[PDB]
Amino acid sequence: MEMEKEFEQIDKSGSWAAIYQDIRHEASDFPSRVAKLPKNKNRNRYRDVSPFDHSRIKLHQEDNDYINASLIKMEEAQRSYILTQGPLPNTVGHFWEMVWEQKSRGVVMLNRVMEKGSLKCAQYWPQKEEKEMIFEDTNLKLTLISEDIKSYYTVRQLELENLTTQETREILHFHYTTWPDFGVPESPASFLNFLFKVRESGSLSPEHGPVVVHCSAGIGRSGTFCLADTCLLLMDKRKDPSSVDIKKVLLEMRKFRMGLIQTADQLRFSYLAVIEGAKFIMGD
Ligand SMILES: Cc1cccc(Nc2ncnc3c2cnn3C)c1
Ligand SMILES: Cc1cccc(Nc2ncnc3c2cnn3C)c1
Repeated sequence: MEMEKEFEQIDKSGSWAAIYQDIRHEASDFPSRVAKLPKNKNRNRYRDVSPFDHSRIKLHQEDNDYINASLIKMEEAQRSYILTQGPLPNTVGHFWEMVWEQKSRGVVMLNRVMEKGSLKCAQYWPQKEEKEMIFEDTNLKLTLISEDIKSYYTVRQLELENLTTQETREILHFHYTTWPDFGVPESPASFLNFLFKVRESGSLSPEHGPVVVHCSAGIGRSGTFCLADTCLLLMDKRKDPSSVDIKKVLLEMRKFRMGLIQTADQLRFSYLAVIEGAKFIMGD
């Protein structure tokens, strides 16, 4: 079926939970043996969210190459993404090592450091220009260059220096600051505006390594971001945009990381975002 009318048919019939459970039943199951080794227990935030072995990102290190991060490679859309958990106190150096080694231009953050009164990820970037951060375990230096605070999101320019080679690179930090502690946003308008700002920066384009995107576990809000982006790109590329099937795209992405889209409310929000986004692209 088309998307917008499949949407109203699920609303009127109140069957979002059944649709979402079907997706969960059909989703791929691949091994995640490296994630479960005892030496990696303090590298995982949640015991039930792990990268598959076949798609995990490997650190260029001979001691321990593990990070909780996955490469989502979308062949028809010609887009790749790295989805990862929010960094932990003992993995902030690994996080920036990955950014460096994978040649990423941008980092997309969809959570606040504290939500619901608890810490959802480490404070992994500097908050003042004159107070830079050094990660001694991976030999990197990170400096805040500039910050632009807007009503729904903040963009930061960061400098990452490999202290071994003295090479430097500019990284863009796109921080969506207004996702509610509970539920999903009422309108997709600010989330779509944010997605378009990431696109306009070059961070999603083939001349760079894959964008790094995270929330707390790296599957819920993060899944919504890449699902909406890929569906909108396919609607631009194909002769028949109504042929784009969001459930099929989501199942393809779940071949590469488990659990993407965590609730039936997040599934409905993803439909809403793609539907509204397709009107703004055109040709409008
Ligand atoms: C606040 C912020 C966030 C992200 C990127 C940038 N970059 C720039 N922002 C404004 N003017 C700029 C540049 C680079 N060159 N020039 C001339 C700034
Ligand atoms: C926030 C951000 C990140 C990355 C790229 C950009 N690009 C620009 N955004 C706005 N005006 C711009 C440019 C480049 N030239 N000029 C004149 C902005």
